[PDB]
Amino acid sequence: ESWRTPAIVQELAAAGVEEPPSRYVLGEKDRSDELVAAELPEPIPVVDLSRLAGADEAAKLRAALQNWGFFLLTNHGVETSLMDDVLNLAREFFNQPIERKRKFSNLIDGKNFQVEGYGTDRVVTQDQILDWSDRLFLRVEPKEERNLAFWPDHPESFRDVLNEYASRTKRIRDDIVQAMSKLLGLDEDYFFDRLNKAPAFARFNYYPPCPRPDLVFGVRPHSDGSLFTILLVDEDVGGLQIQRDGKWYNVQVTPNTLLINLGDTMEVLCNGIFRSPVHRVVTNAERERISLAMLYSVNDEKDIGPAAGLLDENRPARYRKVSVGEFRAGIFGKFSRRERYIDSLKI
Ligand SMILES: CC(=O)C1=C(O)CCCC1=O
Ligand SMILES: O=C(O)CCC(=O)C(=O)O
Ligand SMILES: [Co+2]
Repeated sequence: ESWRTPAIVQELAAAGVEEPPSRYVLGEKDRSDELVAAELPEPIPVVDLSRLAGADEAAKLRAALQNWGFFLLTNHGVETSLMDDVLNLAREFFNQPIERKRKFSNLIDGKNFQVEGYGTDRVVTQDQILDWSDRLFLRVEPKEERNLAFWPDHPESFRDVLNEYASRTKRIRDDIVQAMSKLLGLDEDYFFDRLNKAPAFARFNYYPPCPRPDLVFGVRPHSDGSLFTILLVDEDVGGLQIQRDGKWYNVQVTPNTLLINLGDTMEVLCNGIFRSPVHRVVTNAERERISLAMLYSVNDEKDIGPAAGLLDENRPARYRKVSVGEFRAGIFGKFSRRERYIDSLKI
């Protein structure tokens, strides 16, 4: 009935909607870059966590973060029965009757929007184009601030399995941080002090099939605002596209592997040594696509700016140092917009 309450896309697709409603249809300029992406000209960066202390993988990790901003993590310790469980339980929640799922809506009373809960992202203006997907957005860290009213009670083991999966990726977070601290020549607890009691979120994305996969986005082109993201996809058939130098490339998170991409917070803190990739998801006609992304932010203690240990005489500050409040407002507000916030920091 109004633009502040957008529809659940899964139920639109399940209805057999003849064509995407105008609220999801892209403009002419945006539609010439999405229907076709190229393949990776260079093979996909892969890192083995079991030998990440070795000198060969560190060079592989450095090349990944400096040339692409993302990499596939293999041999990560997280058991496959756990990765399948958290994915299967996510699928069972999305396949519940809609009236059960609206109890966990992110529109409080069906009216006032908030981030946490089941739905889509914030609709700022009436003519804002919506993504062709829904997501279940939940806070996982710190545990004390967890709102269990939004954690699905059915299937009954969702809360325990998510809690168990989150602790496993948090340890992966700390192992990737220690390795990145060695590539930058910085001390470990520079990041850990900023990760202490820091926010972390779990985003369950559901990408329904679309009747016109050439007119919509599953998720808008964007870069994450976190420090970095740990992504898990359920039998990825395709859809994720990453941008480099204006050119879009297809990337496929193979099963049992975790994709880890850097966010905008890391690019500023490492003074642009490593990059934060702009990425998107495109739909297709037949099959739905489910992914879970673990987003790890920094706390609110230190300003968002290049690490002082990285600003020697040969390489000065390439970004401005900004307060944390001013940073999160820019990231949160520019997600629905075309321009990218972090570019305004470049000096
Ligand atoms: C933490 C933040 O970076 C993320 C969410 O807000 C929405 C999904 C994409 C990403 O931008
Ligand atoms: O669905 C994907 O493959 C990417 C996930 C993503 O971009 C996000 O949730 O921020
Ligand atoms: Co993303």
